[PDB]
This record gives sequence, structure tokens and C-alpha cells, in this order.
Amino acid sequence: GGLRRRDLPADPLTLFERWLSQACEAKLADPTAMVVATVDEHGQPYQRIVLLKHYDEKGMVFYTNLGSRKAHQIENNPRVSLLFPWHTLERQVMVIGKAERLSTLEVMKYFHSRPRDSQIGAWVSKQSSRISARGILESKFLELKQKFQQGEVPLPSFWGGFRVSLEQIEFWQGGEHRLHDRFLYQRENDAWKIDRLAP
Amino acid sequence: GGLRRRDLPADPLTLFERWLSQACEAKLADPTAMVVATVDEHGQPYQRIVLLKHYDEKGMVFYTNLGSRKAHQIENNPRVSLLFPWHTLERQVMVIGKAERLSTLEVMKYFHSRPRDSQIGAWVSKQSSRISARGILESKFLELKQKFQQGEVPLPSFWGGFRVSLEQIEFWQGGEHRLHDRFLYQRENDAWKIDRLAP
Ligand SMILES: Cc1cc2nc3c(=O)[nH]c(=O)nc-3n(C[C@H](O)[C@H](O)[C@H](O)COP(=O)(O)O)c2cc1C
Ligand SMILES: Cc1cc2nc3c(=O)[nH]c(=O)nc-3n(C[C@H](O)[C@H](O)[C@H](O)COP(=O)(O)O)c2cc1C
Ligand SMILES: Cc1ncc(COP(=O)(O)O)c(C=O)c1O
Ligand SMILES: Cc1ncc(COP(=O)(O)O)c(C=O)c1O
Ligand SMILES: Cc1ncc(COP(=O)(O)O)c(C=O)c1O
Ligand SMILES: Cc1ncc(COP(=O)(O)O)c(C=O)c1O
Repeated sequence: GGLRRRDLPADPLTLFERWLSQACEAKLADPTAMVVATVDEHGQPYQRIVLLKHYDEKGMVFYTNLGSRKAHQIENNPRVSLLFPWHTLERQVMVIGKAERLSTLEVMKYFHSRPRDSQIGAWVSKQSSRISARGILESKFLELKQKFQQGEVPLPSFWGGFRVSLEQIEFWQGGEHRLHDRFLYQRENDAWKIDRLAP
Repeated sequence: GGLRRRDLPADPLTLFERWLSQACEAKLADPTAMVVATVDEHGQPYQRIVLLKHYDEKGMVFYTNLGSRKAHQIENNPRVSLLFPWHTLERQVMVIGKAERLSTLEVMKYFHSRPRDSQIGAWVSKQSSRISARGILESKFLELKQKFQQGEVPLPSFWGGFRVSLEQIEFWQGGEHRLHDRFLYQRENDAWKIDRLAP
């Protein structure tokens, strides 16, 4: 029926949870996939998709290789943007915030909590660096695949994650004649200020 | 079967055209939808989806309201990033370049080349500005819908477009064990330098 201000929950995460739930329900591919935009030292933005793994009032979490380009960029400029490309459901969610590193305890908890082959793969790829051949990846995977073979894959020191704070959350939902519904939740004084934005 | 360097075309657009074609062929929702990231004066990146409307060696084109936030941001920092979220087909394409304004001739040509109701809608929405109620949009739409009623909708002076140059184009294609194929085409000396990147 549309998106009216009077139906908006006070906490934007309530609305986000609802939309995420419906995305899963609709079997959209990678419902947790979001595009993370970061900015390099020259003011050049860069983008790549990562998976949302957890969220709460403190922010949205994703894991990545600490030697990657996104990691280097975040270290020089912590300001990031997240966008959930749910246009198949005529929706978009955009989050603006600062990326902060997760602690070792959190990373360990998640790391050992995933496909064994994925843990090994984390060791293999020096994410974002130029490599001369795909073969390097496959060779290392096999080599490590049996080096760790009898125990449990160790957490690589170069693997970690970030939590993006919720400074702003924007919801977009398709609208007739190109007049879409847009609401911007803006964190202010321990509260959320809501404004409709022209499409 | 995978993505090997030996099968890469010299011109990245050849590969892009192929992937775009297959995306349409697969009936993915909004095959031309791409996430455009821009950066504000504080170094804060922002994102939103727009539709690719044309592309060639000079770059990728999209249209938008010239009073919008993305437009203001581009005017302060022309460096943008484009990402085609084709993860349903285990693919991503990322473009890095500078956004340049399109001329009036180009904009007029495209503008009058689209749904009449969309032309009218372009007049209605002061894109990105805070509005107090959805009603403002609907009222104006009706008002203009009959003001232009007998002729052809005029091109709003505040409507335009941008062409993003091709400085870098990155292709990503899903790979077993989390070891994906990544190739970065980098424009150099009137030519393209190709490097595989660790996933
Ligand atoms: C559906 C999907 C999910 C992904 N999830 C992650 C993730 O959670 N963490 C990660 O580091 N890379 C992930 N990637 C790979 C990234 O898009 C990117 O290639 C990689 O992180 C390197 O980006 P960077 O060079 O900008 O640092 C994913 C790709 C797709 C298509
Ligand atoms: C599938 C899809 C296609 C869209 N295409 C465009 C477009 O071509 N031009 C445009 O201005 N906005 C488009 N939008 C709306 C934008 O995402 C965004 O709301 C708007 O441009 C304002 O962004 P801004 O406030 O950052 O300037 C589209 C949204 C979706 C979901
Ligand atoms: C898998 C992997 N990731 C990341 C890194 C390294 O980060 P850095 O760029 O400091 O070498 C390495 C480094 O040797 C590595 O093997
Ligand atoms: C605000 C806006 N402008 C333009 C477009 C698409 O371009 P066009 O209407 O010229 O096909 C969209 C598509 O969703 C849009 O939301
Ligand atoms: C539909 C629309 N778009 C854009 C603009 C304006 O751009 P500006 O922020 O300079 O007022 C207007 C301004 O009155 C408008 O009506
Ligand atoms: C490089 C990389 N790391 C992590 C993930 C997903 O997180 P996880 O493997 O812990 O489920 C992906 C998913 O595509 C990925 O490509």
C-alpha cells in the first residue's frame, strides 16, 4: 500500500529487521549481501559486496582480510556506507557510519563458526594483492588442507572484522510514477530524527 | 568452468557486454541497475542505485536530478565508483572513474525518450530535499499532469546526467572454496593493463 510516516517504527532496526525477514522469505539471492563503499587517500570511493553477519544498535558487522584494500582504506578514513540492493523487492536500505575493528574474542567466535574449507581458504588468499596465477591459490589450499588436517584450523592473524556504526539509515521503497517513498533516520541526541526525502 | 586470464578480451567492455547480455538473458531484476558511490566534502561516502542507460569507451551514463545530493557531491569531488550487484549470477563488476556532466543535446535526446508520466514526474520531485509529506508530490504530479496535457513535457532545467570515465574496471566471479576469480583492468598509456587479484 506504500510507506507512510505514521507507520514507521521509532527504531530503524525494527524496519530493517522486517525488510530483511521478507527478503529471506522471498528467497532473494544473498539477502544479507550489502555493498560497502570506502574511500581511499585521494578521495576516490571504492565498492565491493560483503555479507552482513550481525547487527544491533551498536552497528552492522562484516568480516574480511585485514590486509585487503577495504581494510587499508578504512584505516585511513573510517567513514563508510552500506547499501542493501533489494531492488528486486523495490527496496534499498543505506547505512552511513564509522567502521571500527572487532576484538579478537568476537573474531575467533565467528571464525571457528563456519565451513572448515572456508577457514582454510582464509589462510590462502592475500586478499586484494596482485597474484600472477590462479594456481597459487589452489596449490596453497591443498598444502594447508592437509597441514591443518588433524585438529582445527587456526585463526589467521590477518583475519578480522568491522562494525559500522548507525549514524544514518535511509529506507527507499519503489513508488508509482517514479515518486518513491524515502525516509532518512538520523541519529541525534540519543534518538532518531525522521524526515521524508523527495525521490 | 571458471575465469582464466587467457580467455579475457583485450577491451573490458567486451567482457562487460557479455556479462550484461547474460544478466538480461537470465531475467535478473534491473540488469542495468548499478550502485553509484560518491563522496561528500567530509570524506563520507554515500550510495544509491541508478540505471545504466548507455556505455562505450568514453564511459558509463546515467541520468539524475541536478539538485540531488549525488549531483552536489560530484560537483565537489568527481571521483565515483559503480558496482553492478550481479551476485545472483555469482558476479560483480566495479568501475572507477570521474563523472562528467552530459551536454544539453544528449539530455534532451534521452529525456523526451521515455514514459510521459516519467517526464512529468521529473518536474515534481526536488530530489533529495526534505519534504514534509508525500502529498506534496502527488498534488504537483496532478497539477503538472494537466498543465502540460496538450503538447509535450518540457525538459526541466534541473534535470541532467553524467558520464563516468573508465579508469579501472574490475570483474569478479564466484569461485569454489571461496577462491574467486578477480581481474582488474587498469587504463594505462591508451591501453589496458590486466592483473589477477587475490580474492
Ligand atoms: C555475495 C558476496 C559476498 C561476499 N562477502 C564477503 C565478505 O563477507 N568479506 C570479504 O572480505 N569479502 C566478501 N566478498 C568479496 C568482496 O566483494 C571483495 O572481492 C573482497 O572483499 C575484496 O575487496 P577489496 O579488494 O575492496 O578489499 C563477497 C562477494 C560476493 C559477491
Ligand atoms: C532500480 C532503481 C533504479 C534507479 N534509477 C535511478 C536513476 O537512473 N536516476 C536517479 O536519479 N535515481 C534513480 N533511482 C533512485 C536512487 O537510488 C536515489 O534514491 C536517488 O537518485 C537520490 O539519491 P541521492 O539523494 O544520493 O542523490 C533508482 C532506484 C532503484 C531502486
Ligand atoms: C593471506 C594473507 N592476507 C594478508 C596478508 C598480509 O598483510 P600485508 O599486506 O601486511 O603483507 C598476508 C601477508 O603475508 C597473507 O598471506
Ligand atoms: C528517480 C528515478 N529517475 C530515473 C529512473 C530510471 O530512468 P528512466 O525513468 O529514464 O527509465 C528511476 C528508476 O527507478 C528513478 O527511480
Ligand atoms: C524538481 C526540482 N529539482 C531541483 C530543484 C532545485 O535545485 P536547487 O537545490 O538549486 O533549488 C528544484 C528547485 O526549486 C526543483 O523543483
Ligand atoms: C572472501 C569472502 N569472505 C567471506 C565470505 C562470506 O562469509 P563467510 O564465508 O564467513 O560465511 C565470502 C562470501 O562470498 C567471501 O567471498
